Amino acid sequence: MTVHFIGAGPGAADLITIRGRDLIASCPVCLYAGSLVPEALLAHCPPGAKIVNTAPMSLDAIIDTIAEAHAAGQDVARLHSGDLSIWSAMGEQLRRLRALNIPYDVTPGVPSFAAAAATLGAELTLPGVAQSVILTRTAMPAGETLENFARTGAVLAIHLSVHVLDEVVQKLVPHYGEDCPVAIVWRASWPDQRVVRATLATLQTSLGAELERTALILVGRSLAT
Amino acid sequence: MTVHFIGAGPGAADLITIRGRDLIASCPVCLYAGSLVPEALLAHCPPGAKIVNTAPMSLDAIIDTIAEAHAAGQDVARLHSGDLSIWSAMGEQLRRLRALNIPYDVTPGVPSFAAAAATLGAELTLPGVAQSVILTRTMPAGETLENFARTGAVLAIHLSVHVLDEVVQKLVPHYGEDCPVAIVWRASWPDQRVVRATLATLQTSLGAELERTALILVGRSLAT
Repeated sequence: MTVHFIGAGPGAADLITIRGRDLIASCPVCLYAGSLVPEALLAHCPPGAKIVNTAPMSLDAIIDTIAEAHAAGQDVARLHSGDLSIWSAMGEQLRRLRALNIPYDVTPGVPSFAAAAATLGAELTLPGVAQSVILTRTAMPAGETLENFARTGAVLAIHLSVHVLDEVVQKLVPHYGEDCPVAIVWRASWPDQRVVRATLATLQTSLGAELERTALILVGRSLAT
Repeated sequence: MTVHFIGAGPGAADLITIRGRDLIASCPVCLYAGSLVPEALLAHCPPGAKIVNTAPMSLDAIIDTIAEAHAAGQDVARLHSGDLSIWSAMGEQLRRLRALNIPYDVTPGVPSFAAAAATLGAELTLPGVAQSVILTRTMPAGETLENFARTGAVLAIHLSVHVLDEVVQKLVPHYGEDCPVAIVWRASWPDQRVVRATLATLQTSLGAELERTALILVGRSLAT
């Protein structure tokens, strides 16, 4: 047996990869990270599959469940939302699996910044304007500061609490300017999707009625309309 | 009709999204950007499709071709490798299309950095180590090697094998000579090649150079 870590993508069931879909279809055990993974993907699980919601489970119980599948020789479709390379929390699971010598592989998914850019119809890189993209969130490691990032002029993709938005704006404005385009996306790709396009000066006044805490913000001239 | 911009992913045909494959299957015209789009995806094109490699074509030639499909009322699958949000040249094309009131949408794909990290079995963001990832290539004013390196973020750098020396020398001061690094050629392709090492030992470890370009991933979070 093998544990197959799978990037489920941003939310829409048709934005999983073909490989990921095939793997869900052929595993008798499926461990999935709660309602961030659309239940429509669970329809691909073969009959016979036991389906396990890891979201309210502890790290220890997740590993015990994988261990009992491993003892039974049963493959696992381990679904995380988005892509596995960023903010999946796959690493701590991998470290626990290497300590038990349970085999695993990784199938990449669509990251939410890509899904966000697609909904906006935007190429983030624009010759002359920006050729780089920085992915980050708001204890951050030593040199990982908004100012350090803002100095580059790169397109920024920041995962954040709406509660700290005011600080984010203050730190970016000296670098990018009052009038710099920014776009906020909530629940990218879900039926529920909301998209606000604004400027740094006008972002806070352009959040209307939307009460959700976490969002993704994209900042740069290449986000102009 | 619509022009459907589709992220083909890193190379393997099964790394396209469900939606992308379905869109290729439904478009009587397919404009694909070079042989970085796998043959196996082209086999999803419908019977009698007009299939055209856009890679040697100028922007005007690509737009003319699109206009021709628009006049016939024929959907276009515009396939680019990776994801369209980065280094796709979609932006210029979208501008020309808005000019002509030709409708389009965008389907995201899997970018190469994700594919490369996957074959390494790496989460790049690990608590207390790295919470940022910089996607760059070897340029606008502030986008220098030094300005990115001074942050300590994980770096995903699409580069020419020939400047690899120079890139390494500019990263050592910020990342340390023993900092983990990996080179990936042709991520997800049947012939993909990977070398994992350290900044100081990468060059002795290299071996066969499958292509003149490659993607390097730099940071402690690679192996830790």
